[PDB]
Amino acid sequence: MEVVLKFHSFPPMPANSNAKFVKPWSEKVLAESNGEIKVEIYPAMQLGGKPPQLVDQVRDGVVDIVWTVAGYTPGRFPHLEAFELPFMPASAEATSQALQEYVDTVAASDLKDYKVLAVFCHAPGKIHTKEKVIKSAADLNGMKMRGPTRVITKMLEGLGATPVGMPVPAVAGALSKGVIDGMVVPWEIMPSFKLHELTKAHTTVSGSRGLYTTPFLFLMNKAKYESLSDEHKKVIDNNAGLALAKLAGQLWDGFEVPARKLALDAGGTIHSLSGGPLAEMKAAGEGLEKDWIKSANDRGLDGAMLVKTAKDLISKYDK
Ligand SMILES: [Br-]
Ligand SMILES: [Br-]
Ligand SMILES: [Br-]
Repeated sequence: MEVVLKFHSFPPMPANSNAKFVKPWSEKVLAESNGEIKVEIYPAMQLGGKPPQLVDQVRDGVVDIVWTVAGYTPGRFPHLEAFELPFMPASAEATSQALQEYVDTVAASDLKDYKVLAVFCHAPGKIHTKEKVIKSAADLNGMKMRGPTRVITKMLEGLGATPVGMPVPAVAGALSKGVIDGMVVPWEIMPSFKLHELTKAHTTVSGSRGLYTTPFLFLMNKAKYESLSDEHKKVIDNNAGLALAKLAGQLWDGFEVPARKLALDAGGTIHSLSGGPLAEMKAAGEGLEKDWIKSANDRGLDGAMLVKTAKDLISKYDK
């Protein structure tokens, strides 16, 4: 029997998460169910609401599937904050597998009200400004810098910037209107919003750990999943879990390449921190890590254990 699943997300249709992740995912699900499981894709919040509401919509069955950024709803998924800490991430391939095993084990309570398809992340984000090259933390002093989540905006404050939080569709307008001077994002999301034309100076870090990442949630309504036939359940589950997280991370590592090329072809510079400037950023990061452990403790979680577990899972998959 045929079944229609409503997918909802915030980026426009050409963004990688839609065109190069959810669309081919839905095509595989269609092929492997012999045309029976039909995902209808609604990008750009085309079923109503604002990006932070995607988790409520999928939890309550307003829609059947969403892709979103966990930290767009602050405090709702506290375990996952550990993966947002400064200099936590390796490749998206390694860090996404770590995220999924984390969610399958010690962080499972965060997502108990949902059917998890995968939890994964982008390649470590970069620092973008209109024109000023960021050579060290001091260059961020007085700069109004966007981050995706409260953890990441606190990283930015710890580096000396004036933090501003917002979902990514708001960034281009905030840049054009002077609300922000720059932002952190991975390369891959930028062309969908013309962000590589609005910022020409870009900074990354050298070494084995990137600046930050933020967890993505790819989720299905639990009641809808439970209503599927055993046969349809197996198609979904064959396209879910650790193998999907790994594939997603591999995809997101690759997405950086064409997007970086667009940004440099548009006249951008890319500078990589090392040495003293990098060490200074990492030392600042350690402070936010310590503060996060306290914050996790105060919310009833073993912050120190969670940070160790995250780090050990990232190294486990860093092959
Ligand atoms: Br600037
Ligand atoms: Br928005
Ligand atoms: Br780069």
